[PDB]
Amino acid sequence: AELRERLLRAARWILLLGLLVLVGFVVLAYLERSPLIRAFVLSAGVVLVALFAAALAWLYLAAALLGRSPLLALVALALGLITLAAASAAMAATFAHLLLEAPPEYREAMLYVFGIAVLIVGLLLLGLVWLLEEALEALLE
Amino acid sequence: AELRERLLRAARWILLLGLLVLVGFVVLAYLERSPLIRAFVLSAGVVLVALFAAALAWLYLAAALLGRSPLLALVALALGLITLAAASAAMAATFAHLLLEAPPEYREAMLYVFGIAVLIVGLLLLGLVWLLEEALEALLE
Amino acid sequence: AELRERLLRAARWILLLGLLVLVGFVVLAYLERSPLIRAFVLSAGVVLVALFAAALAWLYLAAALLGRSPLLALVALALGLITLAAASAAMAATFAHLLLEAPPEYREAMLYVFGIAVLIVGLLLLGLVWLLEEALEALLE
Amino acid sequence: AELRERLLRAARWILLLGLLVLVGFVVLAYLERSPLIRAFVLSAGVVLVALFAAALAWLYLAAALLGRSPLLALVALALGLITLAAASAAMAATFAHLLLEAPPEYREAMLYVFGIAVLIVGLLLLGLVWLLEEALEALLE
Amino acid sequence: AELRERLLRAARWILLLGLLVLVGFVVLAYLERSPLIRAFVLSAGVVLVALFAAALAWLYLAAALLGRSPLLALVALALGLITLAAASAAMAATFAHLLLEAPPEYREAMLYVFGIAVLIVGLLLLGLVWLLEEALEALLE
Amino acid sequence: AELRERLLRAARWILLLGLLVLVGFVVLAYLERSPLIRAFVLSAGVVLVALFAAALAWLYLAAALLGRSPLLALVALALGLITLAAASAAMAATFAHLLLEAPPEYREAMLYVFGIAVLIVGLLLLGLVWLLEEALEALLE
Repeated sequence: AELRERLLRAARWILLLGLLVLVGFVVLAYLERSPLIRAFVLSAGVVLVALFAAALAWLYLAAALLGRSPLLALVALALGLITLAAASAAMAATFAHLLLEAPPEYREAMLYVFGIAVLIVGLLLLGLVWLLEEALEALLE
Repeated sequence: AELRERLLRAARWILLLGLLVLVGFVVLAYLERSPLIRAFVLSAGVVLVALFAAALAWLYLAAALLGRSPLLALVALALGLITLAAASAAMAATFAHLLLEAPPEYREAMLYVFGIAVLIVGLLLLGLVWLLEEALEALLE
Repeated sequence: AELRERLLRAARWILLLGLLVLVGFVVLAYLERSPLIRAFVLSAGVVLVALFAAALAWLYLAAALLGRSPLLALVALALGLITLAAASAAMAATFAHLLLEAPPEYREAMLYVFGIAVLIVGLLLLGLVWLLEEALEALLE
Repeated sequence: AELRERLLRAARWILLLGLLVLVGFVVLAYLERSPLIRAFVLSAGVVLVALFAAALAWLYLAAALLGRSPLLALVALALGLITLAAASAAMAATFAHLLLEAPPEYREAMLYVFGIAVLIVGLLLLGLVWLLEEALEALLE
Repeated sequence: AELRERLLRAARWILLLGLLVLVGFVVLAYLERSPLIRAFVLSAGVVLVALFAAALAWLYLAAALLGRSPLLALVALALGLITLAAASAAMAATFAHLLLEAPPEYREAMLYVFGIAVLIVGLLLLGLVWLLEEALEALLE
Repeated sequence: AELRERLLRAARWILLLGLLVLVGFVVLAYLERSPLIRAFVLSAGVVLVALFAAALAWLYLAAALLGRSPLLALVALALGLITLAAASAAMAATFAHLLLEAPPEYREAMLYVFGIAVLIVGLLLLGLVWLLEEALEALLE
């Protein structure tokens, strides 16, 4: 019945994980000892908060659509999946570009934060497959 | 009706925060004895005026939608949220590139106005999402 | 009636300012001996002419939508505002990049002409807000 | 009156100007052989042929919509105007970048070809205003 | 009905020329003697295969729309013309950038492959112009 | 009725290849000998996981739109083909840039991986083009 309970629980946990990415990348921006690391970290912080805002947005489009046509919600989740995956890909290319131009002493710690950013927004786009599949099996039957 | 009071009270304070950013980043352009920090500052000025105006545009579409279909406003505000978050990310990414390419003496003061510009254009998203989800609450409860 | 008149009187002056700011950056390009300053000045000429002409296109998109209702104009004008704001901020960001990469001896002329571009931004975006305030009042107050 | 055939009877001369820009820039591609100039010339060749293809595509679309109403012609033609203006401004930006990074001996002749592409832009945008505004008169009649 | 007997024969030779570009550029990738020329050639390979996939998509979108009327195909083919022209112009611009960045010893054969992409572009855009005209002369004239 | 079998069989193999090619690039991300190669590896990883997810999104959009007719899938899958192919082309372009700017000592392993990314999206080029061939056969041939 209320598929929105799953989507909104996912969304508000995604918001809190976005606010933990905020506190985590801001506390790293308070801990870290290079301005080029602080720039990449805080930038990745908001480039990832934008990814949590993307999953928020896609979960709001579904939560509005499933009140009248659930197959339009599934499609909105999928259109958001590819769009948030493009945001992952563009972020990954961007961060590969800064890893090439950045000086060696700030490549090392940055490669991990590139990694963890890529882990968060990669897990997000794959999570949308799991969120829509229960609606997929319920209209592909 | 009721949601428009929140939406448009938010909007015109978002406009005057656009005017305070206009005056604050212009006054920084009158104080700052660096053409490269002046370039960063006025471009952060128009990225933030464009950000406030993105909230103005999507708040005007929400308010004009609320006279006929609140679920259209909810969805339009969500489409505006992700788009404004991408605009935040694009500045926060590109200005992390300028923080690498710039000469050292204009990295230090630039890292602060990178910060304050990112705070202003990022917190704006947390505003827009807190507004739109009242329509999610209203339709589900 | 009144919306198209105000849009079209705005348009005609926006078209004359398109042609005149073009003739201004062309006659500046007749004085300015540096090829890099002429490239910047005439490219500012294009991206500003394109913004003026795009405000014409957004005023014509309103005039075409007005045959359905004023609310079709209000929304399409606002979608033109945010698109113009993005195009403006991307222009200012581009110029804030060229002002770093350009040799020091040609940074001063950039510091005015990216400035006059930012003045045309500050005018153009609020120029749509001012008629959105009217269309909001007429539809929704 | 003539709109469905008129647009396409400017367009076919815009196709011949597409082919005459093609032959002019391909002849220039051996009149001025130097690799970076030939690259900029043939790039301006296809970035202008893409602009003539844009006007061709806009002039096919705007006419084809006219079976519904004149509002469909004016909206599609104008959405092509702004989109062609943006594509032209992006060209003016990227050309203004190559004009910095290219070595001096290939800046001089390139500044003119940047110029003639920018003239063809300045013609095209005012052309799209002049081809449209009969259907603008149809919305004050 | 009859329009697709042209359009699908065109499409399948566009697919074979996609696979034949996918043999000539793919063979060149192990027949050439520089990794930067391999990068430019095989990347031009997919940038051109994406063009044959674009013309494939535009011809499948006609064939699907044609069950309603030819006027849907004419519009989709024109929408694909300008949209493929942008992707083509972005190719020539982008690879003119790599052709500045490349050292002189790998500019020479690279200039020619930029050339052959510009030939395939010129063919493709004049292609969609010829393909819609038999619908234009019938329904539009 | 039947077509969601062919779609979701292709999809689940595309998801498994998403995770397995992800495990290929994650194993490489702790067995490759340079941070720049690991950055290219992980980015080639998520730019392919995003490509696999693009095909997942197009396969969900087909299988959901199939409740109207297979012609909605043909159109959606084709709209997905062009943008997925363009995403591989933009990857191959930006990776031709990193492969030019990176020093020789990190060009060698990178010369395979840009190729293996180019090959692997060929599964998605074919995997959509084959189902476009069947969906075109199904309408009238």
